[PDB]
Amino acid sequence: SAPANAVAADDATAIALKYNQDATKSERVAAARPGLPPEEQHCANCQFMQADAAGATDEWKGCQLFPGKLINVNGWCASWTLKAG
Ligand code: SF4
Repeated sequence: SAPANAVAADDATAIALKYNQDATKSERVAAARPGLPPEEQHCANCQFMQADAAGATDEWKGCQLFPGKLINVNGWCASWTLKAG
């Protein structure tokens, strides 16, 4: 269920991050960051992605240093880094 403080695909911060809510429609494949292959890359397994951030819902969690807002686990951004990679 979408929080009010959802990071929208079209968020200004999202744009800066080249975030997508749905990683299967991210440029992640083009970016092909190291860690794991692009299709496995999403906020779900992003290095400093936090469940602990409060406000976090069903699909929605705290990204790294994305204050106030919550990203969708299924999403991705240019900063994506594996949990220990
Ligand atoms: S840094 Fe990670 S958790 Fe945050 S938006 Fe990017 S991929 Fe998602």
